[PDB]
Amino acid sequence: KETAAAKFERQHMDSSTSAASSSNYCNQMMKSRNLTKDRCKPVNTFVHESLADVQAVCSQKNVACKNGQTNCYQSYSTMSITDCRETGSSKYPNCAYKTTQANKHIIVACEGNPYVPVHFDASV
Ligand SMILES: [Cl-]
Ligand SMILES: [Cl-]
Ligand SMILES: [Cl-]
Repeated sequence: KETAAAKFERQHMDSSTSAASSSNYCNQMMKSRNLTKDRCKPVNTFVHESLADVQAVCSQKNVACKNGQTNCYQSYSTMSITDCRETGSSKYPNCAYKTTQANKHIIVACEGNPYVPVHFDASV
């Protein structure tokens, strides 16, 4: 039901904050974006830039995706991001996440018309 583009926005966009300020940021966002519903999503990255800046990456540096596909693009500049990763003590449904704030380049897979981000590959 959800389109691939809408799923990318829901799972990775957080333009309301400029950076994760507390170590509780991941637990609250993974829950409110509904990523801990049927299970604890193990890893998830949130980008704190406007949707227009993230969408613009689809017209930046064309690179290979880890999967070998070639519709991945690397942002020319670094972006504010938050890495959310389950801790060794996380147990559905008591999902526990480690919050790691950083500033790096993002790599995303783009598709469609319009040509927008549909998958978050990695950050460098
Ligand atoms: Cl859409
Ligand atoms: Cl939802
Ligand atoms: Cl991710």
